[PDB]
Amino acid sequence: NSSVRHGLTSAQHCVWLAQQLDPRGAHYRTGSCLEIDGPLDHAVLSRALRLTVAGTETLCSRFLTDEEGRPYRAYCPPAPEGSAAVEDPDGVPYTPVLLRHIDLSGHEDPEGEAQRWMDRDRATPLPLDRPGLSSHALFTLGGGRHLYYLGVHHIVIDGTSMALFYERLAEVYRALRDGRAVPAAAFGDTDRMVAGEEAYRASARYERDRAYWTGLFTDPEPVSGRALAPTVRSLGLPPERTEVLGRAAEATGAHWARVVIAGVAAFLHRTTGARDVVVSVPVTGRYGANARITPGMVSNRLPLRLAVRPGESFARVVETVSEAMSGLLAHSRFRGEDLDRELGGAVSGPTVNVMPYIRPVDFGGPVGLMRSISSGPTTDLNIVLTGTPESGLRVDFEGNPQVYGGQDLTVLQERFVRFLAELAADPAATVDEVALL
Ligand SMILES: *CCCCCNC(=O)[C@H](C)N
Ligand SMILES: [Cl-]
Repeated sequence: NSSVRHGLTSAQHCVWLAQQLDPRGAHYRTGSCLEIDGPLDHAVLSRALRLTVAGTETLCSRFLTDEEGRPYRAYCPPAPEGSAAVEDPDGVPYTPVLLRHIDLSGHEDPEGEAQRWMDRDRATPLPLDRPGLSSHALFTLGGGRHLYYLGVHHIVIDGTSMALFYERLAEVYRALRDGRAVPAAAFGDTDRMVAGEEAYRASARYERDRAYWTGLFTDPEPVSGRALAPTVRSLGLPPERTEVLGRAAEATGAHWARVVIAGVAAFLHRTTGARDVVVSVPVTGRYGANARITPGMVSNRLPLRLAVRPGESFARVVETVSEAMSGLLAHSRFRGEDLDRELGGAVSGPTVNVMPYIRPVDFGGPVGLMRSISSGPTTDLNIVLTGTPESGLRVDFEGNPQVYGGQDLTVLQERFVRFLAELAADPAATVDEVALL
């Protein structure tokens, strides 16, 4: 139904408000891609995309305002497959669906050229009142290799949902190629997920969480302006370099993402001398079965306050992270932006985003591996990891361009990785004694 006014999630309200401060800006454009190791049929994949979008409410939506100016979400189905119509018979715009095909096979540096293309696209503003807030391109790179680019407005798609989209696209593609019925879209309902958030705000737990978070930061100013689209520098680490993180996880008993967060806390402590370190951690903000399967934007960012005292081993820092994360998860439903609103002023540190495992995407032979292009805007620094210690990592340092140049990030990144690796190689060692020239 086209006249129904859908409620925004908390995260979507937050993005909406931020967008109004810079109406024509592109700072909330984000993107990812799949590096695909075998040939795909663009014509079939284009059909697959239309069908994928048609069953993904968030990729069919536009944002409008009531008379008070308050936003709501409106659903705009695409036109039927084959149809060229732009509006339905009642004047409701159809969500356009376009899969660009960019053949770079005869190019000197297909990869580099595709990256420059994605960066140009990420700098393109998408007005929120026009349905279909995404941008798609299939690159042909020669040798039967492809790149699928998914560019979005952050208000419609979070990191979790990117994986949901890629899984669904491939599933649809496989069916179309096999000539099977396309399996039914098994996505959840955004309205129910929003209703869940509303129930939480109305519940006692909200006040408990509020007390908890205000309690922890009643007193600290963030240490290194507006949030801007980052300059992104990316570093590939093969398994030979990353396996050590897995060994550190095994030995400390902590998940490897915690080892990385401990690593960042250690790095900040050594770089700046502060014992009161803060890093921000994204959580998915998805609670319950329906929410876990609803493409959309519900992610939350929460500050992690970590005491790093002199003489401590790296294993002790991992425990500090563990202790702090336990509190954060137990009160995870409280919105980071509401915590900031309460405290006033500017609380945050570098975002440390260790993305969860995503199985390689299967197109029926060809296999797609996901990599981040830009995860979101930043006042300072996002650290984004994709991969696993066993399979290798991609490490992205995403820096506010007023704060960092590309070269600053490369140097920072290289120093951090070498420091993390040596910490991980011996968690018993005192952090302060670990040589970092
Ligand atoms: C005001 C909206 C919430 C913050 C936006 N979230 C992100 O940028 C995530 C970390 N990619
Ligand atoms: Cl996200």
